[PDB]
Formats: sequence, structure tokens, C-alpha cells
Amino acid sequence: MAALAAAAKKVWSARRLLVLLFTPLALLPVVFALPPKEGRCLFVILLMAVYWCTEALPLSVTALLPIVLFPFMGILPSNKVCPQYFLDTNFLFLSGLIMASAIEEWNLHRRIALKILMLVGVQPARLILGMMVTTSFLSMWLSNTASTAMMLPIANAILKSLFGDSRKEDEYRRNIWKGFLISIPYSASIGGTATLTGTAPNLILLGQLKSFFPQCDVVNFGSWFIFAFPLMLLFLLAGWLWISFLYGGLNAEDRARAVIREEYQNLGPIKFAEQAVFILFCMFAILLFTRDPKFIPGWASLFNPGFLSDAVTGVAIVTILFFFPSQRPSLKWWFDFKAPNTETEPLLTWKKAQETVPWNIILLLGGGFAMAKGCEESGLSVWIGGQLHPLENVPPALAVLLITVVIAFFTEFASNTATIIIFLPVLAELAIRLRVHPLYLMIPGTVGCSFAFMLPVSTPPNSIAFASGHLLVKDMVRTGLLMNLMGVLLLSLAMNTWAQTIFQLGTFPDWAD
Amino acid sequence: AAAKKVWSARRLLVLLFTPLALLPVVFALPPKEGRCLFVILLMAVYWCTEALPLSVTALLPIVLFPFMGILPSNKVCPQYFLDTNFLFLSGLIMASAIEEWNLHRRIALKILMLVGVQPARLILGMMVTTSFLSMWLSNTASTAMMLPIANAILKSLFGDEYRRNIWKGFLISIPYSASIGGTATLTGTAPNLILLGQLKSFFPQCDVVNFGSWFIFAFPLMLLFLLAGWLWISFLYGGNAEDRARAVIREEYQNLGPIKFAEQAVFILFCMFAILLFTRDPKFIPGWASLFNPGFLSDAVTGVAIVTILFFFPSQRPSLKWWFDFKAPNTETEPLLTWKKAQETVPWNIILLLGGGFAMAKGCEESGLSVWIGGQLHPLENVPPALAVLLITVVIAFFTEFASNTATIIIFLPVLAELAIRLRVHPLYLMIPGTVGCSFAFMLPVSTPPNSIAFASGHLLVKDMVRTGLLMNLMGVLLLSLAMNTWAQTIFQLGTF
Ligand SMILES: CC(C)CCC[C@@H](C)[C@H]1CC[C@H]2[C@@H]3CC=C4C[C@@H](O)CC[C@]4(C)[C@H]3CC[C@]12C
Ligand SMILES: CC(C)CCC[C@@H](C)[C@H]1CC[C@H]2[C@@H]3CC=C4C[C@@H](O)CC[C@]4(C)[C@H]3CC[C@]12C
Ligand SMILES: CC(C)CCC[C@@H](C)[C@H]1CC[C@H]2[C@@H]3CC=C4C[C@@H](O)CC[C@]4(C)[C@H]3CC[C@]12C
Ligand SMILES: CC(C)CCC[C@@H](C)[C@H]1CC[C@H]2[C@@H]3CC=C4C[C@@H](O)CC[C@]4(C)[C@H]3CC[C@]12C
Ligand SMILES: CC(C)CCC[C@@H](C)[C@H]1CC[C@H]2[C@@H]3CC=C4C[C@@H](O)CC[C@]4(C)[C@H]3CC[C@]12C
Ligand SMILES: CC(C)CCC[C@@H](C)[C@H]1CC[C@H]2[C@@H]3CC=C4C[C@@H](O)CC[C@]4(C)[C@H]3CC[C@]12C
Ligand SMILES: CC(C)CCC[C@@H](C)[C@H]1CC[C@H]2[C@@H]3CC=C4C[C@@H](O)CC[C@]4(C)[C@H]3CC[C@]12C
Ligand SMILES: CC(C)CCC[C@@H](C)[C@H]1CC[C@H]2[C@@H]3CC=C4C[C@@H](O)CC[C@]4(C)[C@H]3CC[C@]12C
Ligand SMILES: CC(C)CCC[C@@H](C)[C@H]1CC[C@H]2[C@@H]3CC=C4C[C@@H](O)CC[C@]4(C)[C@H]3CC[C@]12C
Ligand SMILES: CCCCCCCCCCCCCC
Ligand SMILES: CCCCCCCCCCCCCC
Ligand SMILES: CCCCCCCCCCCCCC
Ligand SMILES: CCCCCCCCCCCCCC
Ligand SMILES: CCCCCCCCCCCCCC
Ligand SMILES: CCCCCCCCCCCCCC
Ligand SMILES: CCCCCCCCCCCCCC
Ligand SMILES: C[C@H](C(=O)O)[C@@H](C)C(=O)O
Ligand code: NA
Ligand code: NA
Repeated sequence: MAALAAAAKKVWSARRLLVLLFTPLALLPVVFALPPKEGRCLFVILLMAVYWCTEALPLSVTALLPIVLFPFMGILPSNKVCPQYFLDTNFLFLSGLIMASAIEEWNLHRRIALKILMLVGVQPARLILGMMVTTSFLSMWLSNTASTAMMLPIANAILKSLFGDSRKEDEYRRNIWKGFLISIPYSASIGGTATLTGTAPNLILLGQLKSFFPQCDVVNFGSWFIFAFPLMLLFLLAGWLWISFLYGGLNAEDRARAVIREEYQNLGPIKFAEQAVFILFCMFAILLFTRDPKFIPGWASLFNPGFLSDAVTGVAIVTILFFFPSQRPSLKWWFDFKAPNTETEPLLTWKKAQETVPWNIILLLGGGFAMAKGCEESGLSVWIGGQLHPLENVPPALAVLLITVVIAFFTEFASNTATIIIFLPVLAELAIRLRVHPLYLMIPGTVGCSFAFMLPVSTPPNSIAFASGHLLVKDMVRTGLLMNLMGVLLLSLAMNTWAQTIFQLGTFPDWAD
Repeated sequence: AAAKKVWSARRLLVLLFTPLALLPVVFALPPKEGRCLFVILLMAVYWCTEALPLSVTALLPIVLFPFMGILPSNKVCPQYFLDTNFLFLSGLIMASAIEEWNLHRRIALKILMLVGVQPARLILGMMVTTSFLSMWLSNTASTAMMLPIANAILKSLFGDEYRRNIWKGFLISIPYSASIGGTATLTGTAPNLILLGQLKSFFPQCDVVNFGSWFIFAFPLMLLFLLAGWLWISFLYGGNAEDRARAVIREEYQNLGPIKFAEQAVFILFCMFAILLFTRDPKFIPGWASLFNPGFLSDAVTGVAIVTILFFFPSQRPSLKWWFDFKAPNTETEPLLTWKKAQETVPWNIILLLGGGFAMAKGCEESGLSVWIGGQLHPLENVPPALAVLLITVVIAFFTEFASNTATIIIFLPVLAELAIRLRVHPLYLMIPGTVGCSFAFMLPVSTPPNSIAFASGHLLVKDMVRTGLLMNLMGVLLLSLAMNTWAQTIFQLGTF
């Protein structure tokens, strides 16, 4: 008995090398079964999928596999695979990352978070709602991991202040602790879906949409925001109600208010750099939203059609961060000859942007884009579409429900970005076969791959929440089951009621054929 | 007194007042070409004056080209990751892997043992080695592999102004050496092969150009200009204590200890990367790239394939007895290089720099600026042929500081052929000097990817690179003219037509 356990532990210890070596051997027969080009493309796609799910290699490193394999297998030349990694979607992501780095550099995010928590209240239900709305709004522009990692200390400080008898009161104490510590990552994950720059899978959707359907241009920052933000708010409210119900039982408050006040005043008086960064971020968001909302002609209409994008706007905005002064200019500096000649500092130096930008996610997005390109050009997409004949009789709404459920179940064990990268061509081909708008199935999958609530390995915010040490896997799975159910239902509602008027999903687009 | 105040805010002053100074360019030449020229010059001056960080300037095409109609955003953006950048990225990750395991320390200490810490002997040896290896490979791969040794040596012999001065000089010696070495052979650089192809296209009867003739012509050029550049760099940068240095280097060398498994594994990966780079596709003997589809493979595939091994190959010696030893702990082994350290120690800024350079090239080639320059250079046909070839050499050497060597040679070579035909001079007299000049790129990071690879360290400023580049370009033009007018007349029999 002990020998079997020892052998299992030993083989689990070297899981990465074993899976790396044995995945290609297991995946040889798909090459023989399928036509050469299609078989090789499916082989490399499945190899990347398994490597991503198992984490045999770093996700960014696995994203570089097409460079090795597409030329070797003859799927695509190297000079065509390589440029896929910096499609304009990746310059949009990069502008969002630079803006987020500027926001975190001057502690603007902490100031906004503390202000919202001050405004919302201190009552446990009010505090749950305020912390969730704070994390959701703050993850719309920042990363989910950073938002969770910053909101955890604030929650711990607030609870320590609040709780600074028998079993009822202290059991309520643990219940409130669990509720606060679990409401942060779920809210971060929900709020990441509101904006394209909020999370990577939305940008995966953009890149693979430009790949599979070059003429599709109805998804941008404004349309995605107006579609997802109401859905984000509805899902956040549902999650708040559920979490307060299960945990919150739906002088101390003075102490919590005092501690949050003293935490806010620890930031000192607001700095000129803070106003500059906030105004730049507001201009960034407005310009991205108003570039082309598809129902008021944006400022991109008066320029040359088909030339501008969100990437150019984001890069243009974040360029100003690298030369705008961080100290208030004064005209009297010129006149005062005895004034010091100290060199001024920009709002964001490039060193900070270099060391506070996740280039690994950029490489992952690029790998997804290039894999989509290779799958399209190798003819694997049409092969999958032909093989999907038995599913042509499923009603489109039922198909959306099933694909959302499948992807939301799959994302509980793999990263959201890898999940959507793997599943998006399948959804594209299924939508083509069903004679329905491709976005009507792509967007459900893109949103639902972020519905990772049940496990710590589902999404790094959940990993941080578990690392807080006050949460159990049972609590997270119990909450996340209903979180996934409500998310799927609300997503179906959104895709069947108001996504139709936004993305014009009612009619099959002509560019889909 | 106000001069100090003005100089204190030099960056903002130049950033605001440079577009205004460059406005007359837009109206001088046709608008499609004028806007592209304006963008090119704006980026050049921003790089020279360091008004913006090198990458922020490198991101300028994203803003400029789509707004003024030069090139769509979805066409500008994919240029920042051409396959040339995947070759640079893999070289950077390999250099980081070498640095992490202290293999660079061992290599540099062995080099110091073989040579000594005598000033400028290191720079001469490293320069000649870089040129020799660049003889058969592309300049990009050669400099990408040579920067790790340069950083190793520099970090080793130095453990105040002299230290940084030698640092800058010995780093800048590498891309220049690669550019000098690549022009000596037909296989050294792409423009030579492009010249052969276009010559076969235009002049099938002309067959006096080949590997032997080109070597016997250009090897003296490479040696002469390499020695001249070595003297220039040594003089500008850096002009018994020696026994004590020898001794202490010795004791520290034996205090390194035995070579670890990780060090030799990384060294073998580096050697395999170099060999697969050389043997991928030589133009005199077919390489393993001929076993696959034509033109589907490149140095990027080799670099990424080799570097992928670094992220999973174990950093400790594996033993089969571990499986049988059930009492041994089941602790996972760290790979040769984790992605965290790679992301920490890779200059993505200069990935963006090469990208901006490629965008500049494509914007120039798509806006018609290159064709406009070729057409405007026409009236140079009313000058004696010696002055003609000298002016072609100088204009190409200055032009190639902005465009890549392949791009500029593709632009100018048909112009050179038609100028030679119209002027009634034997074509080679202008074909060869243009091909040699297009390799004379020493002033800007955009000029050639080796310059950006040199910039990778971050201690090298554009100002000193330009300072060396002026004299380097002038000396190259002088030597090329001397070669074409002294011994290239007989080798190619180009004195008669
Ligand atoms: C190494 C581990 C993780 C791999 C897990 C997935 C494996 C078991 C799966 C993925 C794709 C699968 C293959 C897909 C298609 C075919 C063709 C069919 O005519 C015979 C089975 C065969 C050949 C399957 C065998 C099992 C297979 C290789
Ligand atoms: C000032 C900062 C925040 C930039 C954002 C300004 C917004 C409000 C501006 C910029 C471009 C503008 C548009 C430009 C052109 C047109 C077409 C015209 O027939 C009606 C107005 C309309 C549709 C404008 C509406 C307002 C607009 C969208
Ligand atoms: C737009 C044109 C006409 C004028 C531009 C003037 C610019 C360059 C001037 C105006 C005010 C100046 C600032 C005034 C005060 C200081 C503080 C001191 O530590 C020097 C830097 C710094 C931050 C100056 C930087 C340069 C500055 C921003
Ligand atoms: C949170 C829950 C309880 C509310 C949302 C439930 C979902 C599943 C409901 C609400 C609105 C519904 C849609 C409303 C109307 C139509 C049009 C009909 O021709 C086909 C079904 C379809 C497309 C429905 C599918 C199911 C649907 C999306
Ligand atoms: C920012 C600083 C360092 C730039 C210095 C060089 C600038 C001022 C120079 C370099 C070359 C110059 C151009 C050269 C030739 C012409 C053609 C003439 O018919 C109008 C002016 C115009 C278009 C010049 C404008 C100014 C110019 C662009
Ligand atoms: C340091 C000196 C060389 C200036 C910097 C280099 C650039 C900015 C200069 C060098 C020579 C210049 C060119 C000289 C002559 C002409 C022809 C005229 O009809 C339009 C402007 C144009 C095309 C100039 C544009 C600017 C230019 C390309
Ligand atoms: C020593 C390690 C790194 C392995 C690499 C060895 C190199 C030098 C070997 C291995 C396989 C060889 C190739 C095998 C077959 C052919 C086809 C033939 O028509 C021309 C030579 C060519 C293209 C060979 C060139 C040299 C080659 C690439
Ligand atoms: C090729 C197939 C058939 C077999 C592959 C065996 C591989 C996975 C085995 C063989 C030897 C093993 C190593 C032997 C010893 C150790 C030290 C211990 O701390 C575990 C990790 C490490 C470093 C092992 C990692 C896994 C390993 C490399
Ligand atoms: C800015 C980068 C891309 C290129 C380097 C500067 C270019 C634009 C400059 C350098 C030298 C210049 C040439 C110098 C002299 C002449 C002769 C006459 O006919 C006017 C135009 C013409 C032909 C100029 C055209 C522009 C030119 C080619
Ligand atoms: C170790 C990660 C990379 C493994 C690559 C294996 C490639 C195998 C290709 C098999 C299909 C083509 C046969 C001609
Ligand atoms: C480093 C791993 C390299 C694997 C290369 C696999 C190549 C498989 C295809 C070979 C033939 C291509 C033309 C039909
Ligand atoms: C009383 C209000 C003071 C505001 C100070 C900060 C202003 C920052 C302006 C930034 C503008 C950026 C785009 C040009
Ligand atoms: C239609 C006018 C074209 C010529 C002027 C263009 C000016 C662009 C200025 C860009 C400045 C970027 C750095 C601040
Ligand atoms: C952020 C700076 C933007 C500068 C935009 C300059 C645009 C110049 C060209 C305008 C007309 C384009 C069509 C001919
Ligand atoms: C690696 C050292 C050089 C090896 C080749 C030397 C000879 C030149 C190529 C062979 C053909 C020469 C005539 C075209
Ligand atoms: C040659 C000296 C003895 C040791 C041989 C093995 C050293 C490690 C080699 C790693 C090679 C990795 C790529 C195949
Ligand atoms: C620019 C390019 C060239 O010279 O053609 C690179 C440097 C190469 O050596 O191939
Ligand atoms: Na986020
Ligand atoms: Na997930």
C-alpha cells in the first residue's frame, strides 16, 4: 500500500517533464488520421493546449511554440507567424498596461479605493457591497491579481479593527471574515470583463476575430463596454446578494470608520502627479469610448476610414505619460535666477513601465493570435466545420447555453486566456455551421471563460484569496457553483436581449461567408 | 544666465519645438512622402537628443502613420515583431541564461588568462572575433551572440569615468565589427546576395562577380577599415600593478571551482545555437533549411527552438537512481531558466526599438519616399564618374543610417544600374560601392539591428554612438573610394566599357 503511494508521489514530482515528453507521443496519431496540413496544425494546437493546461512550460514559453512548429511542419512560414505576435490588439493591451502602471505608481488606485469605501459605508452588508464595487471598478483598468493583492490588506485591516457569546457571535465573525475575503477575487474577476483592457481573454477575442474574420469591425472599446458593463453590474449585484446571504446573515463601526480614515490620511495631501495621471486616464477612457461607438460618429470618422484603431489612441495617450512633468510648473521659475536647476521628473519613467508590465501575457496573446492564424490558413477550421455536422440542429440559444457551461467548467482548471485561445476557433466554426452570427457564440465563450470561481487554481486572485489562509476549498466551491450558474444565466440573458441591438447579432453578417 | 535655465529644460524645449522646425519638410515635398519624411526626421532627432525614451520614440509610428494616412494601424503594428526581433529576443534570453549560471564569468576569466587585462587588446581581439564570425553569418546573429561575451569580459575585468568609458567603447565595438565583417563576403550580408540576384536579372552576360573575386576585393577593405575603427574606438574610449592583477585574477579563477552541470548545459545549448545558426542556410553549401519548404525557416525558428529548451531542461544532473531511492525527497528541480528571471533580465525596450525601425522602413517603402529619393537623385549624372561614385557612396552611407541595409540596397541598386547605363560607365563601378556603403551603418539604432543589440546594455547613449558614427562613415567612404579606384579596377575588369 505504501509502495503505491510512494510511486504516485514520485511520478507526481516529475509531472512536468513526463507530460512534456509523452504528450507528443500520445498526439502522433492525429497527424496520421487527418490530412497532412490539417493534422499537423491540430497536433500543434493540442500540444499547446495540453502544455497550457498542465503548465509543463511557462504560458509565455508555450505561446512561442508556433514559431518552432509552424515552419517545421510547413503550416506557415516564419516571416508570417512572427508578425502575428504584435497585432494592434497587443499595442492596445500594452497601452492599458502602461496606464495601469502609471495609476499604481502614484497610488491613485489606493486613493480611489479608500474614497469609495469611505463613501459606501461601514455596515457589513454595505461594506461587502462597497468593497466588491471598488474591486470591480478598479479591475476594469488594473489587473485582477494586483487589485486582489491590494484589496486584501485593506479588508484584513478593517476586520482587525472591527473585531479588535458562546458560538453564535464568533461564528458570525468567521463568516464575515470569509465573506470579505472571498468577495474581493470574485468581484475582481467579474469587473475584469467589463472593458477590453480589463482582462486578456477579451483581447484574445479581438485578435482571433481580426484573424478569422478580417472584415469584422463591430467590436471595439465602446461597444464592448456598453455591452458588458450592465452585465458586469448585474452579475456583481447578484454575487453581492449571494455572498451576503450565505455569510453575512442577510462602537465597532466607529472603530472601522476611524481606521479607514487614518489609512486614507496616510496617503498625505493629493499630489500634482495624481491629478495629472487621473486627468490623463479620464481622457484615455473617454477617447477610447468615443472613438467609434457605432451609433454616434466618433472622432475617427473625420479622419481616414480604416486607418485609426484603439491601439493608436492608447499609444498616443500613454506617450504623454513619459514626458509630462510630475511637479507643478511655475512661470516664476524662469524669472528667479537663484532658483535651483534640478532636472524634472516625468509622470512615468520607462524603467517603471518595464518592470511593471506583464510581457508574458503579451506573448501569450500573441501566441493565441498566431495559432488562430495558423488554424485558419492550414485549413483546420474548415475541417472542424465539416466535422461539426451533427451539431447543426441545436437551437442557437441552447447552443450558447451549452458552450457557456462547457467553457465555464473548463476554466475552473486552466487559465482563462489559454481556455479562450483553445476554444475560440471551435466556437467560430460552430457559429458558421449553425448559420448564426459568429459573435453570438464568441462573446459568450469570451465572457464565460472568466467565470472561474470554484478553485484557487482557477484564477490568480483566487490563489491570493486562498493564500490569505482564512478560506477553505469547500467554501469557495459552494459559492462558485451558484456564481457560475448565475453568471451563465445572466450571460444568456445579455446575449439574447441587448447584445442583439449592440452587435447586430440578429442577422447573419455577409462577411461571415 | 538664462542659458542654464534653458538647458535645464532642454528635453521639453526640443520636444515641443522640433515638430514646428520640421513643418517646412511637409510642404517641401509631396504630402504622402512629406509626412513620412517628417516622421522619420522627428524620430531621428528625438533619438539623438533623448527627448523621449528610445522605446517611446520607437512607438511614434503607431501614432503618426495612421493619423496622417501613411499606413493603417493594423499594418504598422505587426511590423514590431518581424522574425528579426524573435532572433534578438532569443539571443537576449540566452544571454540571461548564461549570466544567471555564471558561465559568462568563466568564459571571461578564461579569455583574460589567454590574453591579459591589457587595455584595448581585449577590444581588438573581441572586434576581430566578431568580424570573423560575422563573415559567414548575418550580422544580427553574430552581434547577438557576441554581446554576451562582451558583457562577460566587461563585468569581469572591472569586478570612475574610465570604467564607464571603456564600458561604452568595448560595447560599441561589437555592432561595428559585425557590420565590417559582414561586407567582406557574398554570404556575410543579405545585400551582397541581393546584388548578385539583381545582376543576374539585369546582366546575365556579366559573370566576373563571384565568391572568389568578391573576397579578394573586399577582404583588404574589411581589414583596413576594421583596423581604422579599432584605432578610432580605442583612442576615443580609453586611449607591478599588472602582475598583481594577473595574480588576483588567477586566485579568483581557481575560486570559481569546478564547472557545474548547469554551466556546461548552458554552454552546450549556446554552442548548438551557434552551429545551427551557421549551418541553417549557407549560400555556398546547402544547410538543413533545404530539407523543409523553401523560405519557411529563418534564424527566429532556430533561436526560439533552442531557447525553449532552457525553460524545461533541468539545472541539476539527473540520476536514474533517484527513482529507485524511495527515501530521497521528491522535490522538483528548477529548470535552466525560469520565466520570472527571463522577464526580469530581457530588454523589451529594444525589442520595441527594432520594431520602430522596421516600421520606419515600411512607412518609407509604402509612402513612396524611397522612390522619391531615387528619382530626385537623378541629376547626379552630370559629374565625372569618380565624383559620381563618391557622392553615391556618401549619400547611401547617410541614407542607410535611417533604413535597414537590405531595404536601402533594394531601393538604390536599380537606380545605380540605370545611372550607370545612362552615364555610359561599366555598371559594376556603381553596383559594388553602393552594396558596400549600404552596410556602413554606424550612427543610429535604426540603421542596423546590431546597433540596437549593442544598446541592449542600456549604458550606451545615442550621442557617443553618433560621435563615433560620423568619423566611422567618413573613413568607410574614403576606404571604399580608394579600393574602387585602386585595385577594384583590375579585379572586376571594370576600368573598360
Ligand atoms: C499526454 C496526455 C495528457 C494526452 C491526453 C489526450 C489524449 C489521450 C488524446 C488527445 C487526442 C486523442 C486522439 C484524437 C483522435 C484519434 C483518432 C482516432 O481514429 C483514434 C484515437 C485518436 C488517435 C485519439 C487518441 C487519444 C488522444 C491522443
Ligand atoms: C474633449 C475630450 C474628452 C475628447 C472627447 C470629445 C467628444 C465629446 C467629441 C470628439 C469628437 C466629436 C464628434 C466629431 C464629429 C461629429 C460629427 C457631427 O456631425 C456631429 C458631432 C460629432 C458626432 C462629434 C460629437 C462629439 C465628439 C465625439
Ligand atoms: C510651451 C512652450 C512655449 C514653453 C514650455 C515651458 C516649459 C519647458 C517649462 C515651463 C515651466 C517649467 C517648470 C517650472 C518649474 C520646475 C521646477 C524646477 O525643478 C525645474 C523643472 C520645472 C518642472 C520646470 C520644467 C520646464 C517647464 C515645464
Ligand atoms: C437570471 C435568469 C433567471 C434570467 C435569464 C434567463 C435566460 C436563460 C432567458 C431570459 C431571456 C430569454 C430569451 C428571451 C427570448 C427569446 C426569443 C425566443 O425566440 C428564443 C429564446 C430566447 C432567446 C430566450 C432564451 C432564454 C433567455 C435568455
Ligand atoms: C530639432 C533640430 C535639432 C533640427 C535641426 C534641423 C532642421 C531645423 C532642418 C534640417 C534640414 C532642414 C530643411 C532643409 C531644406 C528645406 C527646404 C526649404 O525649401 C524649406 C526648409 C527646409 C524644409 C528645411 C527646414 C529645416 C530643416 C528640417
Ligand atoms: C545635419 C544635416 C545634414 C541636416 C539633417 C538631415 C536632414 C534633416 C536633411 C539633410 C538634407 C536635407 C534635404 C536637402 C534638400 C532637400 C530638397 C528640397 O526640395 C526639399 C527638402 C530636402 C529634401 C531636405 C530635407 C531635409 C534633409 C534630408
Ligand atoms: C552537430 C549538430 C549541431 C548537428 C548539426 C550537424 C549539421 C552540420 C548537419 C546535420 C544534417 C546535415 C544536412 C543533411 C543533409 C543535407 C542535404 C544535402 O543535399 C546537402 C547537405 C545537407 C543540408 C546537410 C548539411 C549539414 C547538416 C545540417
Ligand atoms: C525519457 C523517459 C522515458 C524518462 C524520463 C525521466 C526523467 C523525467 C527523470 C530521470 C532522472 C530524473 C531526475 C533525477 C533526480 C532528481 C532530483 C530530485 O530532487 C527530483 C528531480 C530530479 C532532477 C529528477 C527529475 C526527473 C528526471 C530527469
Ligand atoms: C531621412 C532618411 C530616410 C534619408 C536620409 C536623408 C535624405 C532624405 C536626403 C539625404 C541627401 C538628400 C539629397 C541631397 C541632394 C539632392 C540633389 C537635388 O536633386 C535635391 C534633392 C536631393 C536628391 C536630396 C534628396 C533628399 C536626400 C536623399
Ligand atoms: C518538446 C516539445 C516539442 C516537441 C516537438 C515534437 C514534434 C513531433 C512531430 C510529429 C509529427 C510530424 C511527423 C513528420
Ligand atoms: C525542435 C523540434 C523540431 C521538430 C521538427 C518536426 C518536423 C516535422 C515535419 C518534418 C517534415 C516537414 C515537411 C513535410
Ligand atoms: C485646480 C485644478 C488644478 C489641476 C492641476 C493638474 C492639471 C493636469 C492637466 C493634465 C493635462 C493632460 C493633457 C494635456
Ligand atoms: C496636416 C499637418 C501635418 C504636419 C504636422 C504634423 C504635426 C504632428 C506632431 C506630432 C508630435 C508628436 C510628439 C509630441
Ligand atoms: C497625438 C498627436 C496627433 C497628431 C495628428 C496629426 C495628423 C496630421 C494629418 C491630418 C490629416 C490627415 C489626412 C490627410
Ligand atoms: C567556414 C570557413 C569557410 C568555408 C568555405 C571556404 C570556401 C568558400 C566557399 C566555397 C565555394 C567557393 C567558390 C564559389
Ligand atoms: C560532453 C561532456 C559530458 C556531459 C554531456 C552532457 C552534458 C549536458 C548536455 C545537455 C544537452 C541539452 C540539449 C540536448
Ligand atoms: C540589416 C540586415 C542586412 O545587412 O541585410 C542584417 C544586419 C543582416 O546582416 O542580414
Ligand atoms: Na484586470
Ligand atoms: Na481559469
